[PDB]
Order: sequence, then C-alpha cells, then structure tokens
Amino acid sequence: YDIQAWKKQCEELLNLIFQCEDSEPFRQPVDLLEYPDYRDIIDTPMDFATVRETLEAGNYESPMELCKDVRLIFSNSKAYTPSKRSRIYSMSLRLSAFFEEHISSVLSDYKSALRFHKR
Ligand SMILES: O=C(O)c1cncc(Br)c1
Repeated sequence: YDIQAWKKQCEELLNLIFQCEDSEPFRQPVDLLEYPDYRDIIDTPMDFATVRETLEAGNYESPMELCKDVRLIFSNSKAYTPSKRSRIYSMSLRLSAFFEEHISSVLSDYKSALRFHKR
C-alpha cells in the first residue's frame, strides 16, 4: 500500500527498456532530419528519454500518466510506419508487449494503495 512506490518501479522499468535493443529507435526524439515528414503525421512526438525526464522532474502525478506517454510512443510508431511489417514498427510491438506485461502490476499496486488510503 505504498502510494509512492510506482515511481521507482517506473524508473527500473525504463532502465530495462533502455537496455532492450528494441528501444533504440525510441530512446530519443525521432530525428526530424532523417524523417522530414514526421511532424506532418505526428502531432505529439514522444520518446523514452522524455518520459524518464518527466518522471525524474517530478512531473508525473501517477503511473497512469506515464503509461499514457509511453503508449503514445507506440501509437506514434503505428501512425508513422509506412508498413505494419516495418523493422521499427515491429520493434515497437515487441517493446509494447514487454511494457504492458511489466506495467500491469505497477498500475494495480498503485490503485490498490490509493484505495487503501481512501478506506
Ligand atoms: O520507418 C519506419 O518503419 C518507422 C516506423 N515507426 C517510426 C519511425 Br520514426 C519509422
């Protein structure tokens, strides 16, 4: 029932993501010189360094907010990909499955901690 535990759990999950080879295209903002039409398709760029910086700055109030930004990294890849069989998009799908499998307990524990507090 530790209401604050999610933060370190997210830091550790981000450390695992940064070690994953599948995160390489998503660690830093998409290089707009390499993909000149990127902002014509993508309204809100997102990447894992931005997520980590937002977390470390104390600018997420909950793991659900972090989860929305991570999910945006994946939806941006799905929206920008010219093919659902592309290399970078295929990396995003694997990384998304890894993230979802690991964030589930973080969200459950946080929500449980809030419920206990309210009780
Ligand atoms: O070239 C691609 O397949 C691709 C997919 N998702 C994001 C980016 Br940037 C590129």
